Amino acid sequence: SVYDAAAQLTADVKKDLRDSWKVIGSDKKGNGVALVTTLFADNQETIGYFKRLGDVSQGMANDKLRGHSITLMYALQNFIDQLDNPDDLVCVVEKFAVNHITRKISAAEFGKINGPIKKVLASKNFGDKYANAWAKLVAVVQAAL
Amino acid sequence: SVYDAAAQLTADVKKDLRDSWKVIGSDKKGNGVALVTTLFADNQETIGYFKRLGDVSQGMANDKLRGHSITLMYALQNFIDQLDNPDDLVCVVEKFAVNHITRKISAAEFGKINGPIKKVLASKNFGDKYANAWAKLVAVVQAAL
Ligand code: HEM
Ligand code: HEM
Repeated sequence: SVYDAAAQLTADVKKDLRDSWKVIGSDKKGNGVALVTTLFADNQETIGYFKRLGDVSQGMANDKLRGHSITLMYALQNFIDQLDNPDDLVCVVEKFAVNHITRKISAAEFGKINGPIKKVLASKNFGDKYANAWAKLVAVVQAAL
Repeated sequence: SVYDAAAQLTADVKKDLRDSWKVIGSDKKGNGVALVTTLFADNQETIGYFKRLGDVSQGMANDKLRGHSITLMYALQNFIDQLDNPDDLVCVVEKFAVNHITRKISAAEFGKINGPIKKVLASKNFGDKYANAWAKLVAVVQAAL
């Protein structure tokens, strides 16, 4: 249940999400491309789903990949801004869930983003505590897939 | 080209866009729903395109419509944040253009959003100068359709 999952975002979890987002969200282009390209590097088997972006190995030089990555960071911005109101967080999560359901992305494969998030966070000196907080946010989307 | 339309946005136009966005972008749920519902009210012929959202006459109560409307405001947030780097503005504009090209939305039809934008701006006392600035931003997307 997406609602029960949203209920797992306690005061402490919300605070860790906001504190870490202040840093990672400050460079959406740089950190977004880092996040997406790490997903491709660590899970080569997912590249097939991103056929529209062309040659993803080009990273930042690929305009479609850059546009996609920046936009992905605004989806995360959206989630963070809705943390105060569960009903609104749920309706935006379900909107993005549909974007992935139509692409045939399951909850398990969506969860493959946790590795990249942990790595990007670690590179900015945010440890497991923060990675786990972000895993709980990702879990809300998973509940909707 | 889209780059041309983007590169033409002047300092004065960007200033007007940012100043008005500070206000209308401060309540994404409220102003986003107002924007979308006004489109339906003034251009009833477009309702059919949004069948995935269900009964749009439900307004704010319709969770799918609310999720869609909030997300639309983040696309605008994205655009506003990329104003000073035409290269980044172009790649995000083309990303959203694809979302509309796939739904068979023509440049002319995309321009129907100008009426609703003008009304929402007016509700916050932003006059014609501001509506014209926003029409210039919308025209950047139209260059991609
Ligand atoms: C933090 C997690 C993620 C977020 C917030 C996210 C967000 C997004 C957004 C905003 C889009 C654009 C939707 C559209 O315009 O149609 C998108 C597209 C996509 N996402 Fe994700 N995504 C995430 C993780 C994943 C993962 C882990 C996979 C695959 C295992 C995945 C696969 C896709 C695919 C295939 C597309 C379509 C790309 C295209 O053809 O344009 N996403 N995602
Ligand atoms: C300020 C202008 C507009 C912006 C920034 C915008 C933004 C968006 C976004 C972010 C989406 C979601 C894309 C996806 O996840 O697939 C969307 C979907 C859509 N837009 Fe727009 N849009 C605008 C104007 C319009 C106009 C004027 C029309 C129609 C005449 C239109 C028709 C559609 C349709 C049919 C969908 C699909 C809805 C669904 O089934 O989920 N858009 N738009």
